[PDB]
Order: sequence, then structure tokens, then C-alpha cells
Amino acid sequence: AVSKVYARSVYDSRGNPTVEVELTTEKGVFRSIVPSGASTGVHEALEMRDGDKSKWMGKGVLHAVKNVNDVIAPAFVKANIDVKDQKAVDDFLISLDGTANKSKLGANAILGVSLAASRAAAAEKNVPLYKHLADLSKSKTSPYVLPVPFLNVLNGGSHAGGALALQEFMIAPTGAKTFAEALRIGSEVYHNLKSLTKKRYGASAGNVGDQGGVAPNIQTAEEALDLIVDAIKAAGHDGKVKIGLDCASSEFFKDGKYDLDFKNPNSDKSKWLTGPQLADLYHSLMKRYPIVSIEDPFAEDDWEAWSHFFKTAGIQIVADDLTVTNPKRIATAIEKKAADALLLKVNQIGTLSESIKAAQDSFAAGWGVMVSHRSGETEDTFIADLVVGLRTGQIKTGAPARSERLAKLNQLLRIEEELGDNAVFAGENFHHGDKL
Amino acid sequence: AVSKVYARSVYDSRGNPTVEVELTTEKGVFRSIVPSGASTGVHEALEMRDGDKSKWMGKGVLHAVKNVNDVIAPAFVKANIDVKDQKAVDDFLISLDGTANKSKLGANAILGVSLAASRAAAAEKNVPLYKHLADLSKSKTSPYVLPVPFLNVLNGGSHAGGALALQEFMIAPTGAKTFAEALRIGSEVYHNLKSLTKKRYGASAGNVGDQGGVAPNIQTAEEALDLIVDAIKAAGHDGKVKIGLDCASSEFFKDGKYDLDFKNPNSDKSKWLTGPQLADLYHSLMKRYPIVSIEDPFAEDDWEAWSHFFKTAGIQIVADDLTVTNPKRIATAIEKKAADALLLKVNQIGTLSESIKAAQDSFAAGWGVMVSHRSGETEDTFIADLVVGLRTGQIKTGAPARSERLAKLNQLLRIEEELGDNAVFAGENFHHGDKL
Ligand SMILES: [Mg+2]
Ligand SMILES: [Mg+2]
Ligand SMILES: [Mg+2]
Ligand SMILES: [Mg+2]
Repeated sequence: AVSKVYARSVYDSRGNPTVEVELTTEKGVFRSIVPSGASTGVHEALEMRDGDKSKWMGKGVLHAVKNVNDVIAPAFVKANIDVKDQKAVDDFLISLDGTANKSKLGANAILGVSLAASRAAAAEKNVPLYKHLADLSKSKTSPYVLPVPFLNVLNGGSHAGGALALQEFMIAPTGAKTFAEALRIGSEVYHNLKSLTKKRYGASAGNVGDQGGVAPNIQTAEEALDLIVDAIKAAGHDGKVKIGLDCASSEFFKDGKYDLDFKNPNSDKSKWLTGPQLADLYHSLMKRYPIVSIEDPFAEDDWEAWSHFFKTAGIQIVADDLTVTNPKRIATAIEKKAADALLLKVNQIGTLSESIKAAQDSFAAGWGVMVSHRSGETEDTFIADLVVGLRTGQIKTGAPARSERLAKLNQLLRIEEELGDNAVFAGENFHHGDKL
Repeated sequence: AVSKVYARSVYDSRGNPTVEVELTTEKGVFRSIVPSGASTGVHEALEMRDGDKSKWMGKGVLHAVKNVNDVIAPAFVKANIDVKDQKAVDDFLISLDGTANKSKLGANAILGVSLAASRAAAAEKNVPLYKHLADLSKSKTSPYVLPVPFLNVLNGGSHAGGALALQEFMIAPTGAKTFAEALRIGSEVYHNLKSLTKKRYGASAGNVGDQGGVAPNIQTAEEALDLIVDAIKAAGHDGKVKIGLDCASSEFFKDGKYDLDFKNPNSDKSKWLTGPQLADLYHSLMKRYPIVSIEDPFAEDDWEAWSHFFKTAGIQIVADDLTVTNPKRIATAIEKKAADALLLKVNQIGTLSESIKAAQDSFAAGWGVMVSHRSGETEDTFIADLVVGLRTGQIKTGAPARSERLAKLNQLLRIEEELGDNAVFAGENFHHGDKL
């Protein structure tokens, strides 16, 4: 039984406040922390901020923490909920809020409770978190599936300097034999990329972006990609490392068109592209580089562009801001055949149950699922256990730098070690890892 | 009763492998992770690295991990040692090694066991880690003392781009009334610094260094300091935030001279300053800026230079590479009156006991003690509990960015909350928090 629910303000990887929740039962104290994105989709559940300019640059989460201690906490404890019944836990929270976008209490007030409950439940059942998460999602645990790590080693986009339009340039060691090998390979390629970057762009270009990757002032994606390929070869891993991209095109979508130089206040409007035009650029890159996944190639509501492209894509197309981990929007994407993979962010929807539902609906449509972190992370490692529990076979949780990223990668090392031969590495089968 | 000692490889904040140890008792499994420095003093205890340039860039810790599972673990379990008796735990580890620098098993093999044992001990005693650390060190606990955080918000030095010689430019919110307020104030100054840095040196200059601070291409300490002071003021905290520096001068000490532009090959040897000349520069910075602490102003063995400067320093002078948390070198420093504050790094010496002894000898000499992280950190939060347990009143664990730094700051927030009226904030008394 839950004897206490408590929330406090903690700081995320960018130094901004965020919500941390502790749930107390007879088994102890279970803590979960809520992450925060930067390029947040317009349809994401509401992240409640105080807006007090005289404090934390106006990014305090006092209202959210208060919503947990003064509203959720008393009602939750009184309800005497069974933490093992994740569905009941979340139906209560969703009803308590009473809004579709969780704007009354705030998604960042609700999620912490939702996640902490699952941890308390796992301890009650006397099983590790990933196992409990497999049960909740009715996932196969014989054997488990380890995910291929998609490491964002080179950063571009809105909050990542330069003129580079595309947000993320990830490497995926699909050729590795184990997760531990994939991670070692990833670290070697990353270190080789830092040395090459520092030499070609200056020592300063060695500093990292929010997610841990280098962020040199590069102009075109071609330049970045050619640089990544040199790193893979210099590191001696040619043939084992593939590439994944997160375009986050919603960030440069204006007047129904795409500005690939949006970080330039004097961008040439006659240079902005239409959906069909942008698609042609993607195809050109896809033919020159070992790209096996493309995320948010088009705007969060530009359905036509997604459908047109998917027609001749040929590779995994990941929906992030388009679907915002929302089953309702996912059903639409399926019907319109806009993509074949879901980027799963628990904080985009607000509860563990809704996230699991989103995953299940995706796997049912033959879609893949890549569990994801947010640009603003914490020392919390929930997604590591989640990606294993959901048996997706693919996760992106940062470059192999900055511990809000390494914390998840290390947890996967422990889970892998603990499972032994009771688990397999998704490798080249990352897309349909759930079907292994 | 310890039934198992185990070690594995995990990644630090720079993506380099490091040692993680778990100790199993009837109370459960306790994990501790070993940190790693970059500007390591020549006298530090040995950090055993594999040296296989084909794996992890040659930074593997397979040998150290093996020594834990193959040499340490077997004998430790058989000895049936009492985890509460920290001194007994460390005498065994030190004796098993046999070398004066822990070069047989490696300091990174011994430390993990030393720390994990203390966590297990606190569990057996059913008390918070900081409480058990206070007992081990015989420190006052009525009331507890929370530290002022020295946040390295602007980085330079060897492992940073640019030409800035000094390694760390820290801010310390001594004017705050609680640790929570100090952290908020620090986060605010940090963010104002970020925007200002990007506005002057370019958006790309917003990327962070290994310790989370901005690392723009700055030529002189004055330019860096003026920038920090502009941030403090823009944030509205003028007068409440002081400055601390880590020169790490051993990094640019050549031919008995100090090169303030050692990062440039064609550096004019004519500009190299002598011991007395470097001192004049420091006094100059001290009268111009609100600097309340200077670390490693002179080389790790340049004793006379330290003694001469200290005669008229007027502020806290911290020893890092000079003393390397070694009681024997601390004694020499005291006798020579070279400094009045010790930077305490548990991995510079190798065990918790020796670290505790170093702190005790320091306080007995009227010295201050600043607990410190390494440039290569992890999700481990041991030093948060250590600084509170030692009642020092001051710690440096990074800028308020990158979770290997925030993990510690967040842990201090939890400690402060738990203690309530039973703890006080060091504030302007940071130098002698132990006397509060
Ligand atoms: Mg986004
Ligand atoms: Mg995205
Ligand atoms: Mg150093
Ligand atoms: Mg130092």
C-alpha cells in the first residue's frame, strides 16, 4: 500500500528545474524524475512552467510540484490504489486532471507518479523493472531483446549552433554482436569524431551540444555525413555502423515550406523547399550514405508530405512530433501510411499506460518503436528498463558523453549482464526487434 | 557479512571506461563508481589503464576490473571483514596491494571496494550515508553543515579549446541563505552567462566543456572574469556571488617558468612569467575581482613559490596537485605554510580512510577542505554525502550542467530537505564550515 506521495524540484542536464516524485510503500521509497524537451511538438501534453521571470529564467516547476503534494498526493493515498495495476493508477491520475492535454495538473506533475508507481510495483512482485514492464505490456520475455543504441554524435538544429538545419546525426552499431560491443564501438567512433572535428574546425569545435555530440559550424548535411563516415573508418568500424537522422523539420517549417537555413535571419525565401522538393534531397542523401532511419522528415501536421515520401522511402521512417506518443495521432499516421516507426517519449503523453498503449498499437500495425530520451535529461534511467521491457530493439538516448546519457547506456550494460543468454541483441533486426 | 565483491566496466561522462564495484551483504547490493581526472597530478595514486590502443582508445579498465574480481574479491570475502570498521576495510586493501602508490592492483580497483563498503555499512546501521560518514570521521552533527557550491561555469586549460591558460573559473553563491537558494542563484548566473557568451563569441560558443561550463575562445583571464561578472550582474546577484579559480598551473609550468599561452606551439618564451611575476598577476586579479579562492596557483612541487605567495595571499589558497589528498604531502604543505585549504579527491589517494585522515589533518592545521569531483565523473553521488559528512562547508562538482554534475547537486538538495532545521548553510563561512 502507498503511504506517501511527494514531489520536489531537481535540476535537469541543462540546469533547468524539473519534477522529481517519490512514492512510499512497505517496500521502501521509489523515485522517478521527469525529463524535458526543447524542440517540443505543439501537440505534446502540457509541461507546466511557473513563468516567474524573477526565478529560474521563468522555468520553475513550483506549480507542478504543488499539484502533486496538494492535489494528487492526498487523493492518491486515500484511494488506496494497487500499484501493480498500472492501468488503474493511470486512469485515476488522468481522471483527477480532467483535461485532454493534462493542462490542469500538468503532464510533468502526473508522469512522475505514474512512473514511480511502476517501480514500487516491481519491488512488490520482487522482479527487476524491465521484467515488470514486460508483464504490463504483455511482452515476450523468452528471450529478451537488447536494443541497438542510436547515438547522436553530431548535433545541429535550433539549439545547436551553426547553419546545420537537421537536428541529429546518429550512428547505430547494428553490426555489433552484443550491446556491450555496440556501445564500445560507439564510444570509439565518437572519440575519433571529436579528434577529427577538433583538427578540421578547431579545438573549440570539441565542446558538446545538449545531447553530448560535437556541434561544429557545419553548413550542409552532406558535410556532416562525410565527416561521420571518416570517423567510422578512422575508428576502424566500417561495415558495422549505420546512420540515423532526426530532421526535426517542424523546427524550420514556415509558411507551408521548409527553410534549410532557418538559423539565418536573412535566409533566401526563394531557396525554401516544398514537401516534394525536400523529399528529393533526402533521397539523394539516402543513396550516398548508409542511412537506415529518418525521423520527422516533414512537419508535425504536414500529412501529405509524409504520405508522399513513405511511398518510396525504403527505410525506417520515425514519427516524433507528428504522433507525440499519442495513440489517437498514431492511428491517423497508420491510416495515412505516413511512417512505420514510433519515437516513444513517456513525457509527450504523460502516463506509462498511454505510452505502452502507443507502443502496442504501433507493433500491431507492423511499426517499429524507438524508445527515446529528451534533450533535457536527468540521472533517471527509466527508459533503459522500458526499452528492454517493450522488446523494441532500438533506443536513442544520446551520444556516449554526458552522464544523463551514459546513465541509461550503463543501465543497459547491467541489464545485459544480468540476463546472460536469456537475451539477444537486435542488431540488424532493430526495426522489428519485437518480432525476434 | 560480505558474500560477494564484483566489478564491471561502465562509462564516465567523457565516454571513457571506468570501474564500478558492487558489494553484497544481507542488506542488499551496494554500488560505487570510480571517477577519473584529466589534469592528473604526477603524485596521484596509480590509475590502471589497459593501454590497448585498439580498444577504447587505450583507456580500457579490464586489468583493474580483473584485479577486483580475481585478486581483491576472493581474499576480501574470505577475510569476513566488518563493513562498519572502515579502517579495517582499507588496511586490508592497502596491505593486499603492498605498493606505496597502489601500483599493483591499481587505485581504481581499490577505491570502488572502499566506497561500496561504506554504503553497505550505513545500511547495516540503518542511517543515511552522510550520517555514517560523519561517524567515521568523528564530525559534529548538531547541526549539520551544507556546503557552498563552487560552480565551474567557464572552462579553459589543457583539455579545453581556446588559449585561456587557467582551467577553472567558478562562482560561489556565498550570499545565499540556503543551499537550495545558492543552487537556484548559480543556475541563473549560469544561464545569463550562456546567452552573453553566445551573443559575443557566436552561438556555437554556447557548447559546454567537460565540466559543463562554456568554453569560448578567450585569450586572457581578465576577459573571462569580466564575462562572469557581467553574468552575475545581469542575473541580479551582484554582491551575493563570489569567484573561485583553479589555475592548475602544473599544466603550463615549463623550464622553471610559467607559460600563459602553453596551448600555442609558437608561444613566445619571452612572455613566460617567473614565480614572483605570476604572483603579481594574481594579486592584480584579486584586487579587481571578487575572488575568494585560488587553487594550484603554482606547480605541484614548486614549494617555495607557494610559501612566498601565501605570505600575503589574503584569501583561501587551495592545494590540489601539490598535496594530492596525501597526508604525507599535506604535512609538508603545513610546515611550509604553502596553503590553507585542501581539495579532497578520494581517487587521488585510493581509500576513504586515507581521505578522511587527510581532511582531519587539514582541519587540525586550521585549513579549509573543499570536496571535489574529477573532470571525468559518473552518475555516482558519493561526494555529496561526503562533503556533508565532513562538515567542510564547500564543494566543487561542476557547473550546473551535465548530469554527472547535477546528480551531486540534486543529492545535496535531498539531504538539505531531509535535515531541515538540523542543518545550516555555510554561506560566507565556507572556509571554516567545520567550525560552525
Ligand atoms: Mg523535439
Ligand atoms: Mg525528434
Ligand atoms: Mg587536475
Ligand atoms: Mg585542480
